Amino acid sequence: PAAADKGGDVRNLTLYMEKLPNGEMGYGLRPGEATIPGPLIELTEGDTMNIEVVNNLDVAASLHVHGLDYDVASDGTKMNDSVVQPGERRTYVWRTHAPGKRHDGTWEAGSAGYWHYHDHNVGTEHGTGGIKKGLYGPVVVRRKGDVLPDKQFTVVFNDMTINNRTAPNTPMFKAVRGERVEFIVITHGDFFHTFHVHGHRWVDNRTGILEGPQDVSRVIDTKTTGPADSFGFQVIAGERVGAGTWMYHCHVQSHSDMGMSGVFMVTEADGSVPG
Amino acid sequence: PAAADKGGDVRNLTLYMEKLPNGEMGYGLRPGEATIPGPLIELTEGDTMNIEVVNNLDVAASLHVHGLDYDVASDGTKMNDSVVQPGERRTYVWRTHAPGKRHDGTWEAGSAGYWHYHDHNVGTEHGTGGIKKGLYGPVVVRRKGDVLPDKQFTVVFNDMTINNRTAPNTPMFKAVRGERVEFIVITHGDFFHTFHVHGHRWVDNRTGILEGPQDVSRVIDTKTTGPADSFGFQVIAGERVGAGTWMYHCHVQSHSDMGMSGVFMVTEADGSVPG
Amino acid sequence: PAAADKGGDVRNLTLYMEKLPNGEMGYGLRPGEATIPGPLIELTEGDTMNIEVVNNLDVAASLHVHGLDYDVASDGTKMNDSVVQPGERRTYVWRTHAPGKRHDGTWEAGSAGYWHYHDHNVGTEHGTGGIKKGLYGPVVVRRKGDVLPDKQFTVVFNDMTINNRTAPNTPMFKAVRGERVEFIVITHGDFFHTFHVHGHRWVDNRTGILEGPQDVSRVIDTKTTGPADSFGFQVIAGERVGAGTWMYHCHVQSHSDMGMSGVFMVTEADGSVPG
Ligand SMILES: [Cu+2]
Ligand SMILES: [Cu+2]
Ligand SMILES: [Cu+2]
Ligand SMILES: [Cu+2]
Ligand SMILES: [Cu+2]
Ligand SMILES: [Cu+2]
Ligand SMILES: [Cu+2]
Ligand SMILES: [Cu+2]
Ligand SMILES: [Cu+2]
Repeated sequence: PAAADKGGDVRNLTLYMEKLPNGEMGYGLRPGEATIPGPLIELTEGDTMNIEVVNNLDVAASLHVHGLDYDVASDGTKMNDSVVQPGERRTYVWRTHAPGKRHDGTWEAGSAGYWHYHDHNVGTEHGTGGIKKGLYGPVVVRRKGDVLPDKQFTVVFNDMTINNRTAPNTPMFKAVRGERVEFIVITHGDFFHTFHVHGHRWVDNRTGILEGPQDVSRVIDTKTTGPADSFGFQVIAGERVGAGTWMYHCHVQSHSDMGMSGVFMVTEADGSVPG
Repeated sequence: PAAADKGGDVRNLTLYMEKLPNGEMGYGLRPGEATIPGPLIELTEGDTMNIEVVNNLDVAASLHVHGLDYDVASDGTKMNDSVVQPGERRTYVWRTHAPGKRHDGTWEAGSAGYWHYHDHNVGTEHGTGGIKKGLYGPVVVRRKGDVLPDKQFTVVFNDMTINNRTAPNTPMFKAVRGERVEFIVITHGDFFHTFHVHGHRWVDNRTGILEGPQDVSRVIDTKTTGPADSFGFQVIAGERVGAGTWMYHCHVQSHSDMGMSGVFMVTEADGSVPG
Repeated sequence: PAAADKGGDVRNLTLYMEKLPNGEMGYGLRPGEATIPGPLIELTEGDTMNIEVVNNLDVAASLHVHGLDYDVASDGTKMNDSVVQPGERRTYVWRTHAPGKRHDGTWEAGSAGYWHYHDHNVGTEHGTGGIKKGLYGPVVVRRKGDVLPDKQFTVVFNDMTINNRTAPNTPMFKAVRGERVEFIVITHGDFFHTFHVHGHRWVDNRTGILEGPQDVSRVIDTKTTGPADSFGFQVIAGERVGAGTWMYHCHVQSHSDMGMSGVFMVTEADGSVPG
């Protein structure tokens, strides 16, 4: 299995905050290529990201990240003077660290995990407006040695939507049976959800993956998730269960009845799927 | 104490889906013996369950399970043609597995845990009407060597009820001080709850029991649980606290004031209780 | 840093239940010195607390505790005849224990953790009115050898407030960069929240501190919390991120927009802060 090498690179990135059709807003890697969710930023403990943010919106907006090391200047809040005016640009710096023992003999936990970034200034000083309209994206921080996936899918429960869509227009994630698949699950907005995926399960720990025989973590297939929670996991697609149309949905009954569901399509190597 | 043996047996079961008084629906081991919750199904990692489901309801209904290994033909969904017409029957198959190393050296987590089954077709294609009316039940999968209880009690928070009842008609669970009692807690429907039991506590891990001196798990007596969450634990009834009428309830205040509570009655050997 | 000694001491405390301005109620260490939250109670596994409760309210009221060992006489409920009439007093006893093996070879988990106490009789038999008006407070139980903090901050999400207040009147917690600070987070009432603090993160286990290399727990900066949930953690203030005005808030967007936020102000040694 492919595994993450040691971290420690300084990386540069540019994000464009752009208007999208029908009043939505998105981050993109190039102008006119903004998506909801925004691009996935992946790094390894020790890496630094210098992210230039270009605001092509009509109102001041920002970039706030969960979990990583940043100083108040990269807070993403008006309060700490960390927002971007229309037509301007600003650099936000994200640092990360490996686990280590402090001089006092206590353990500092590393940066690795499933995280996210989003706007903190549109609509309100908590970014309620920007989050609603699509300004959110995933961040994966690896630890050295972490197993890497073949595919990555991001599910954002944004109020009563999946990635701002409802069924049947929610994303379908396709993989081949046996592929290692990574899910990143983020919740935003005003409501609490339960993420459930048919035919698959994962370990309720940092990686979603059993670490070894002394791992006492619950194995689950449903997880409560509320605004700005983030978690992730990896499955072998179709393991023990075969190819097929596997629903992923919020299991709150009114929510799934109102369209908070989508398809995880696990196919055979030739692309066929039962049904 | 009694501990679960090595699994790997093929077991057969028949469930009947039956109308109950006042528009309710339950699963039963025999016609006319349907209960809410349905019968507890217990197996050990490696065991296979072949479950014949007889539908004596007036609408098509199904059986969907969390956590266990099943193919799309036992998905319990109309989408994968996995439902039972009124007056017909259909066999669903649940497989389970123990933990193990894959070829690529990674670890597959075992099936063991606190799980559940429910309808996925009555009312809506997510089972909203069937779940509402009582079509749900607990599943327990053991790992070999897991400690076994003397009693098992199932608590389902279904919307604003416990097992479709409200106080004072919610179930009283009875045990003698010192007995090993196992609780299985499932939530269904539209709302989020906090399960709490007076005078007792457990470990927030797979078994609810401390695995050993290495186990870093939180020790809790309250837990958030949302639609289709399932967990469970064992306590020694009355340990360190004595016999008594020990409340269990949802700790959301409006919910407890509206009848979401019941009694865990821990008696002396002679059946007496303080008060 | 400082580490907790072994427990096994018997401690005595008096709490006064007192009317507060504008219809609020609080627990206090002296008459006229009640606070919301009530005073923090800290002990070590094996310690016993004898708490004399003086009810100076106009209605019968009580003391109910999570997590610790108590018999039904200290249950705090009317049903177990465990309340205090106006103008009277009553002693509640809390015991605790260390982990250990029972005779049957199973592990009994210890009492250590982040816990809380509240009224269980004012307004309703579940203390709904007493909890609403301010009758709650934190409890910290240590394990022998636990790292001890320099400061303790208690955040109680009580319905749509923090310690019964909204911004700008929510508590400001101050510490110097490098100081070891402890947060205790408790939710009460009718709603679910997600606690988030900018610039800081912790380990989702008993202590909030990484135990060592084998600790598989999710490292997080956001956590769902519902009524009577309690957790806690320690951080090194400003670690990797510097001094600053670091927001803590519920991340439910309407809740934060409606005042569920406050300031964690990390200063330099001389009291200065950026901004
Ligand atoms: Cu914020
Ligand atoms: Cu939902
Ligand atoms: Cu955020
Ligand atoms: Cu489903
Ligand atoms: Cu509830
Ligand atoms: Cu389900
Ligand atoms: Cu209670
Ligand atoms: Cu909130
Ligand atoms: Cu309580």
